[PDB]
Amino acid sequence: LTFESTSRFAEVDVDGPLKLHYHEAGVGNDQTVVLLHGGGPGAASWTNFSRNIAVLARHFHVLAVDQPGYGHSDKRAEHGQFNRYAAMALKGLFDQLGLGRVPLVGNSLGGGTAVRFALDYPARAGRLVLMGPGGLSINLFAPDPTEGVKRLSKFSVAPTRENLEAFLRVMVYDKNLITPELVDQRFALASTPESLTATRAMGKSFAGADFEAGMMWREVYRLRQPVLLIWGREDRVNPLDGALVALKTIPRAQLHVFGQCGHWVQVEKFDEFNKLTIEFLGGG
Amino acid sequence: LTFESTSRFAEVDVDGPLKLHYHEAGVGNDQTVVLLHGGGPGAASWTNFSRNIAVLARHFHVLAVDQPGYGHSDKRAEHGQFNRYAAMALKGLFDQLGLGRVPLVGNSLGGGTAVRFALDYPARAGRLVLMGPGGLSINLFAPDPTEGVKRLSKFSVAPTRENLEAFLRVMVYDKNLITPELVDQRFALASTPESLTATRAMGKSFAGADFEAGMMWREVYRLRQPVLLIWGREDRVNPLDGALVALKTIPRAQLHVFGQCGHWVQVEKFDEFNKLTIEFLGGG
Amino acid sequence: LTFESTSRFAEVDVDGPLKLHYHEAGVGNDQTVVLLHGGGPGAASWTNFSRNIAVLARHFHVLAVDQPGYGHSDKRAEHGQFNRYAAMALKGLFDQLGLGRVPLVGNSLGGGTAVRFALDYPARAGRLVLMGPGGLSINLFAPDPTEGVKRLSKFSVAPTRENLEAFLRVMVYDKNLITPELVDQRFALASTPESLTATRAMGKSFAGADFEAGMMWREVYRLRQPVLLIWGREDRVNPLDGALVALKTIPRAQLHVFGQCGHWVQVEKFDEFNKLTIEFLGGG
Amino acid sequence: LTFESTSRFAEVDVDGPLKLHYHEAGVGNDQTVVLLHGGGPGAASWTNFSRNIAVLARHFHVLAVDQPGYGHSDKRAEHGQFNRYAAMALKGLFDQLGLGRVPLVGNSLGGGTAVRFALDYPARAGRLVLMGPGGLSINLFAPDPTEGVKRLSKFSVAPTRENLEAFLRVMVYDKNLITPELVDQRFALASTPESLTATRAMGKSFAGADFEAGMMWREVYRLRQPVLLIWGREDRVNPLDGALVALKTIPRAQLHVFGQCGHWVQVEKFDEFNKLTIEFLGGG
Ligand SMILES: O=C(O)c1cc(Cl)c(O)c(Cl)c1
Ligand SMILES: O=C(O)c1cc(Cl)c(O)c(Cl)c1
Repeated sequence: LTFESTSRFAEVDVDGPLKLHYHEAGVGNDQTVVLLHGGGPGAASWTNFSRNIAVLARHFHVLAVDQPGYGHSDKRAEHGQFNRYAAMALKGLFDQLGLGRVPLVGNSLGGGTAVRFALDYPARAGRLVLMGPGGLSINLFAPDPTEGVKRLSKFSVAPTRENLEAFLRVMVYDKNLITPELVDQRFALASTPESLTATRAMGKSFAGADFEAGMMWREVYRLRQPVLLIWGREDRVNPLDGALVALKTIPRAQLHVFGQCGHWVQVEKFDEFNKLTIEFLGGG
Repeated sequence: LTFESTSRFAEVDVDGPLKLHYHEAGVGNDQTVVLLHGGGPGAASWTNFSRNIAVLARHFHVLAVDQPGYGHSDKRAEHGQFNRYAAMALKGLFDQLGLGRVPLVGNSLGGGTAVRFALDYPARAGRLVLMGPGGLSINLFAPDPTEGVKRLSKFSVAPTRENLEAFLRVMVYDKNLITPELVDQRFALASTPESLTATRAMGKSFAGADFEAGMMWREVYRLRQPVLLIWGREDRVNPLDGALVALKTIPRAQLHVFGQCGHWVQVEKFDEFNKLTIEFLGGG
Repeated sequence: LTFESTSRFAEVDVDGPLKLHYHEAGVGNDQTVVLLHGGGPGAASWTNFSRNIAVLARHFHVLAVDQPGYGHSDKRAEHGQFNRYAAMALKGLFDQLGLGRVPLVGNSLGGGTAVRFALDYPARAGRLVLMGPGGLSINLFAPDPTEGVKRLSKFSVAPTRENLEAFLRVMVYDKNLITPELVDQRFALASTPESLTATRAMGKSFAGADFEAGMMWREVYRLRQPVLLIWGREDRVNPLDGALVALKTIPRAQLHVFGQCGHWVQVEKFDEFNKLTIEFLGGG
Repeated sequence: LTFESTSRFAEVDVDGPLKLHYHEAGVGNDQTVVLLHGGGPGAASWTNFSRNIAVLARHFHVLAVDQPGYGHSDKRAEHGQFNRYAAMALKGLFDQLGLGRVPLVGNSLGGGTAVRFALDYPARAGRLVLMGPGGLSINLFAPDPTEGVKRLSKFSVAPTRENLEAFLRVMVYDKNLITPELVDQRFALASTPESLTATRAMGKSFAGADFEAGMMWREVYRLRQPVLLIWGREDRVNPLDGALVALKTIPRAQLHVFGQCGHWVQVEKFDEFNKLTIEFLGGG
């Protein structure tokens, strides 16, 4: 189970050909599960879910998809509301792979994509597990933009190694996780011109007329599946107060909060996160 | 595994002899776990934990203790702050049974007793699992007394079957759980003179000078063990806003919230509650 | 300044003729303010604002409007989502009176009407003062229905005097405000066949396909005017946790909370409310 | 009404001689109010309350006290828990001036001092007005340290002008209030060796064994006076979630929140704050 052995590609149609990179594992397994990664600079499926994919693949057929704008998937210079854009791409990949209704696991940005998908194609998504998700979160107490978003914007404006490190440090409770190796690797991926293309495309997408499609906290009362919200108590990007509207309005919701954990739950609490996910998705 | 096969007694010293009733199960098992029940009228260990004891006893040596004032344990007519009183009784039973440091599972009132115990004898308590606990909860938004406490007080004033049923109905999300059999059984236990003695003793205990010992939300920042807080989103006795101070100030806390669940999590979500407990307490 | 002297009527069109009763005062004053009353059974403009109209009329041209179903306005037996229904009637009265952009003061159900009006006719509403408003509030921690709502429901099913008194008693912090005279006066008004028709009409209106129009917490981010939210800390109908979404998403919001005050802010803290309102609305 | 005309000094005893600087105004007025300033580096009574003292002195006898470590009061290099230290100095000045029970207005760090004083000398403090107070606030959703606190820390380690400007910029919603003149004036005061000694003194004071005295959210349930909490919705130092415990547990509490306002309420909303304060304190 490595990057190379699990690597796959597919071409879907979202206003034209779009190349999606993804990782496939646990192919002999019955239940199919899609993982959607968070949206930092240099973020991709493999680095996001490295402490989780092997474990989940003993029970599930795992599909960890690099979202458009990330990893080795297409980095267009223009797109609409990002979660709708990515959800369309996922709709394409589902139909291609012949998937019917499949549970979604998404953190941060990918959580928003999972949610945006589940609202746009209700019959296609089963249970959702969502770690500090964007979109359905609305910070009732934290002034926006939060510290983490501020630091991300600062990197988008001035893409230096120092700025990138500052941003990664508010991602976690244990700052020792932020090693020189991790910063160098994230920075290399993030400072390529295509990635910079993807960052401008994201920035321009915010001025879009379809901004309302990103405010998914207005819509999640319609979700009929069970939804497991997972949060780090010390999350500085999407703080804990952001969970309240979803927890209240999603009929079959559950919330799990870990203390001494930041934005990257699937890394800082990989083990507890793996079991909660396996158990919630039915054990396989 | 029945009431009768698991039944035991012990005599401890809390200002004199005090008889504690309790249930013992899974005796061949290594890890010892104490269950502390909630504090409704007619409440006891067996009816509280009936959907949980068998399952927990496959992994643990389970001790479900009837608290003084409840079940077949002593119903004194006078006592101090209840959680301290009960925690002293538990200290006595621990020493008698030769228990060292043991994890505590308590709902509602018993959660308060578990917490009061863990603060008073730090070396004696391990991990805590606490379902909608009193004591460490402080309702930041719900005006006090809450609906459930009001209905309990109304029964204490006028102990009729109708009042008892009204109280039991705000205990659960699914009201079908409130059957005529359950009301008749709770009412029979609750309307005996000894139980009525216990209710006055509880009421008089509130006027005590040691009331501060019940405000455990002022003290829980001192807990060093991991604590799992479990809550029903629709809890009408100890509402969800009551969890926030504990979740924030207890260093190694975790919170799990179930939607479509009321005050009796261990009953309405027995299965999910059993697994979370087993997993959190180390699998046995 | 009496009921009869301030009484006025107007006939507007909302799917047919509709008679609106309302009170006019301070006609010599420069600035017009519309008061929209709270929605208990037997409630009307004059009763709701009695400790308020005289004081407000020294600074403002006051129009205190009986909402359809209340006081002497038409009590239809069937209608759609109530706040949109009531806002349509209000829109009609505005055109009739040649009003431009006018500030609205709404208590409870009236608050929802005031807000619904401001969303549906953006150019017609200025500053809002809203006391424990329905509609834009969403109770993030309190389970629905709340205790106050339940009592109202009990009354709709069994409209006895005991039930009305019990409902009014969860309306206020200081229960002495609930005098037998007040109960008797409300019960006289509330038990008329016309009033009970209007009460069932409201209840059936909840099963409507236009329910989304009642969930205004999804829309108030679009409000551009300053909004003053006033809330009593011990409000058992629309609890304080209901204020968070509006406070966060309305750009020019402000919140005032009174301790030792319930749902009836304008009565229990009439003085502080009057001063807060006058100043917020520009001194007049 | 100038700095020099209102300047006064007094010498009190807190483990030795201590010189307190303070400003006195409205001496002809009936009612005495003590203002306690906020605690940035280079902060003092006159600067904190400038848009406020003149207006307040028309109604009240105003005493705006430089807290030890600030302005022209003694800047010791070592002290215990700061609010208790500052309250002891205040207690001394009260006895010196023959004050009875006096209302306190405290901003931020001053708010904590005002509160700590009211708990330690119950008979000496009346009504409190508290703007984004430290101490009784506990941030239930925001991870500590907050963004504002972090910036202050950055300055203590590296007291450059860039760092001071960055700190003042998270103090306010409208950043235009941070003029180069203001930064220059604060930096002049804040970079003196005496000011930096006082700043380190504060930091070392946190490692103290008397830390519990700083956790006033455990104690304010004992406050019997009316307390007005004033908060800015975009406060990034003591965020709005910090108000909940005090608002709930102080029996005669009230809360006012301003949208489009940061940590410096008395500056950014000077007018609304002045009127709110004057009225709350009895018109004088
Ligand atoms: O405004 C009120 O008093 C009110 C209105 C409605 Cl629709 C309601 O259900 C309740 Cl409990 C109160
Ligand atoms: O009052 C303030 O401005 C203040 C006081 C302290 Cl002790 C502090 O750490 C910060 Cl960030 C601000």
